Amino acid sequence: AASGSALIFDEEMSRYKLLWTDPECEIEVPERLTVSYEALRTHGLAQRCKAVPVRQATEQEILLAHSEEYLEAVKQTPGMNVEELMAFSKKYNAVYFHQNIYHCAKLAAGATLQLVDSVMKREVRNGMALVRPPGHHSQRSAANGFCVFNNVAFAALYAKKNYNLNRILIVDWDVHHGQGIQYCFEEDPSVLYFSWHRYEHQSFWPNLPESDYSSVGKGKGSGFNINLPWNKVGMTNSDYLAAFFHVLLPVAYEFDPELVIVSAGFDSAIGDPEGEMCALPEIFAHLTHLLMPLAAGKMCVVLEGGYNLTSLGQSVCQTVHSLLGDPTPRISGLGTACDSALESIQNVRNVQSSYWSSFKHLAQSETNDIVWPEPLKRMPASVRTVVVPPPGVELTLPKNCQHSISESTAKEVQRIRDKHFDLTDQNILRSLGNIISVLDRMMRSDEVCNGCVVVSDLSVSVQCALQHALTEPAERVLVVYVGDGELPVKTNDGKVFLVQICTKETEDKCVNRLTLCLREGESLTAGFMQALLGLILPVAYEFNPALVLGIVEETTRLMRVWGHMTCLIQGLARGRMLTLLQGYDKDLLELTVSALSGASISPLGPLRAPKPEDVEMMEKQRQRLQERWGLLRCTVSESW
Ligand SMILES: O=C(/C=C/C1CCN(CCc2ccccc2)CC1)NO
Ligand SMILES: [K+]
Ligand SMILES: [K+]
Ligand SMILES: [Zn+2]
Repeated sequence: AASGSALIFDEEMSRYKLLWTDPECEIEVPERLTVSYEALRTHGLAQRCKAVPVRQATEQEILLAHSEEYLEAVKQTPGMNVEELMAFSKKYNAVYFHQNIYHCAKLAAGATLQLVDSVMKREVRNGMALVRPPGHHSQRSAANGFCVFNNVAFAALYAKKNYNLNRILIVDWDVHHGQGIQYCFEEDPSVLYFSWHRYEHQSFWPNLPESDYSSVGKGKGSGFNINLPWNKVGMTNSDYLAAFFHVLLPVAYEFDPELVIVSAGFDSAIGDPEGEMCALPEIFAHLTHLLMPLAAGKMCVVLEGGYNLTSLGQSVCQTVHSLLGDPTPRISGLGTACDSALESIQNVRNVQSSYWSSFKHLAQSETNDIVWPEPLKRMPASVRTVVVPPPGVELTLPKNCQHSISESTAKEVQRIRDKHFDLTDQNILRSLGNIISVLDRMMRSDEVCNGCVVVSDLSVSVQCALQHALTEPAERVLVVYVGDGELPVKTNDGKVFLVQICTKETEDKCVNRLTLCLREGESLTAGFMQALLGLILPVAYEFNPALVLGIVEETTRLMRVWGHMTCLIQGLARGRMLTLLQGYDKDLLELTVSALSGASISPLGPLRAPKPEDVEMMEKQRQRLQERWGLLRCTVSESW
């Protein structure tokens, strides 16, 4: 399977610049490329990426997305003097030309195609192209907003033509609306385009009516354009995550793209003079991470904007850290999106309910100088995942997993056995040695990250796992439990939150438990995904645990989704998750280790839309919990 991450960059694309004064374009500088690549080098991330050379987009490739007339006129700019380049620039909105910009434009476009080829030829799993000029504003016959050619549109057109792709997701998290991309694909259901952007009721550039939430596509492409306008500046991590959990991710996993392309502008990051938003660079580590289980990880991140040379470097690194599989930073202080964001979110959801399953219950009333902390260090664990299979069972393990028991810890198991258990089943007592040994390696060391242990007795294993974590001390523990029955977990001191996926409808009282009973049947897979994206993830992120404890009991149905959840849930607790599998099940154990270890998640494909009973159940849980956990909100709250 493909491994590694490409980094496509070339110093030549920094060799064009503004040659006259124009405060509109004053901010698009060569140093954005220089600073971004030099920050990747400073943090050791460039050295870990497969360098892939830049190339020029050919004339035929340029014409996938642009007209002959426009290409001919741009082809003349290398021969123009400064006076002539200014006259040519003035024909377009917020764009400057330079004797070398045509050359660099073909490089920025060729680099994107180099990226697309390396990912689709399985030479790498994913990658990033640092390019200049940006693309997403470019249109079929015009330059616009610093863009000459539409790099990301090329990539989707080229991947369609050269790899026969039917479904391509484009995620545009730049702070500006990528109207060039939207115009490109508005009638094309094969390309799904998502963009959030500073709109301010159309008063922010490029001031377009069709940048609003109501542009859902045209014709056969209706429903494959999703605009989320930001009508206030200052949007926070919670707004960005609320957009992902309640708009982008539900749509993207139902669409099931064969390739993901990110228009990665970082002007949506704190400190940027254009975006004036407040999201920390670390949020881009999660934006990337939450998209990585799509399309078996085939993700092409293409740089667009980003103008604060400092927030720029830190967001590029956070993105590449996640592309490389490094553990995610903990995001603290999450809560409800602001009212403006919930308004935009609720309006997109409503207008899109005609087109997407995860929104369809909405349609019938039966169913309805700036400073911030420098990001902490992210270092890959030397051994990522520890595994403890049943005694004697050896398994073919990924190159970053080991099998598990010191006398020091063997003392601890005696101490616990003497007080709380009596227990003499000397096998269970090995389970407890394993849990403690794995947990100690997970939290004490930065060279083991997570782990899975097979166990026989759930309650004693769960108890010591939980009690040993709560005493390290891990401030908070998220517990995710697939099974029925009550476990020895006391989730009423604020330190534990319990997600339980069961088969019997059990009323839960208090707001530190989320219990989901999904009616059995073929629709079980889609219902689980809907609760994962819309409930489990929003709560888990607000909760912000220091350890995640997964628990599966021997009583299959889970095998189709367990890998997505294991992958997504590693956005919490810096990836520190300990999974207890009750009984042996080589396939469940292989899948868990594979997702724990950072491998690609195989796609879900086409799923039967979820049962309405399950969607009423999950909206009842959201009603019951969103007042405590504001990140669950996807509507504006009732003003009393
Ligand atoms: O990063 C991008 C392009 C971002 C551009 C958009 C257009 N404004 C210029 C608008 C302006 C600025 C100052 C005075 C008068 C007008 C600059 C930034 N897209 O992702
Ligand atoms: K955008
Ligand atoms: K489209
Ligand atoms: Zn931008």
